[PDB]
Amino acid sequence: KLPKPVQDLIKMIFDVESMKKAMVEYEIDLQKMPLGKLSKRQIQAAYSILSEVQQAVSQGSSDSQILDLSNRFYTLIPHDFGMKKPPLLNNADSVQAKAEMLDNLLDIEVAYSLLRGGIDVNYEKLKTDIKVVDRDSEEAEIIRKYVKNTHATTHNAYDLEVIDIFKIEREGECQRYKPFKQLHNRRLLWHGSRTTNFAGILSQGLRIAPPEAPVTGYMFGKGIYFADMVSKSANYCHTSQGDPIGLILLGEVALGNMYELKHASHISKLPKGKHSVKGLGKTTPDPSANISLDGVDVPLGTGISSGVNDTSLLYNEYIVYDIAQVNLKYLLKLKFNFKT
Ligand SMILES: Nc1ncnc2c1ncn2[C@@H]1O[C@H](C(=O)N2CCN(CC(=O)Nc3cccc4c3CNC4=O)CC2)[C@@H](O)[C@H]1O
Repeated sequence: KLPKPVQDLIKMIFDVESMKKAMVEYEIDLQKMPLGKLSKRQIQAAYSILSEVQQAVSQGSSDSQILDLSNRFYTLIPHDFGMKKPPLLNNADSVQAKAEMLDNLLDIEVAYSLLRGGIDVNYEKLKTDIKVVDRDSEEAEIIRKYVKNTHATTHNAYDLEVIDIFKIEREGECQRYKPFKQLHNRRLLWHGSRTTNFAGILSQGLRIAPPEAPVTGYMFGKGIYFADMVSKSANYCHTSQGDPIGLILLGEVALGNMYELKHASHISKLPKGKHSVKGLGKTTPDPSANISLDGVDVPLGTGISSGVNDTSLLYNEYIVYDIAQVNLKYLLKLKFNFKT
């Protein structure tokens, strides 16, 4: 007895088929490790074979001091590689590659455990008010301008079809955000992820990567990363020609004074007076077209060449370092219409 597109959403984020599909594309042995035998008791433990492992990658531990450490990782998380010896986590892009797997397995466990514990019944245990914003409304027009308007010419392999668009109120997130409601420079920015992660995201909110996690992949370290150009967030949906429908969040992120870095720092504590970091993009929406909804700075002009050059990022990245600085306002269901 729920609205149609929300009933479809709840199925899409709790679909066990979509999880098992992700575990053989990650090359996990589903005979040696089903969804059931996954526990959080093995999660930080999997990071334990990464925190005390990457700590042996930058000197190169030598299989006197690696083989054993790489060995105990396959005691908790087995992997099947056809008829070839198991990849050794001694090189650069392996201990990191396996870190993106857990980031998923983490919320892959959250999804199943919420689905197994206790479709209205599963919605109940997202502790979140999901309403349908209707196509024709202004509500639904400003969201669409933004999606149409802040598409990138680098990120144009696919066109961006907007299916149906929701309005999200997570339990507690209001109270939690109250402090930062009063902080200047609040922007409704984009945050895309794997559909499987949205079990976790809606139940727990956006979390900062745990401390055990591998160093890099985090350009500015362990924060909650946003962007103004939809395509760039759209990208972390990792939606494929196989399943072309993705989910992307709009959020209110209270940024106050942004620490404006044109270059990667593993920021491990902001420099007192700064409440966010802003990676400075080359491209940016005309800061003239930047609309205001409720004291929030909806940045939805189009790509202008802000000749800011001493930089690495083609488009801006917004990072906060406190989970309380975010207040998720919508969840977007959009189709990736690909072109090769
Ligand atoms: N409750 C939670 N518990 C664990 N992981 C959670 C979580 N809520 C979200 N996550 C998910 O974990 C992942 C994570 O933190 N990551 C992976 C991505 N990585 C780099 C990063 O943030 N880059 C980056 C940069 C710019 C925009 C965007 C991103 C990611 N998404 C975007 O829209 C930072 C660490 C991510 O996929 C997120 O969606």
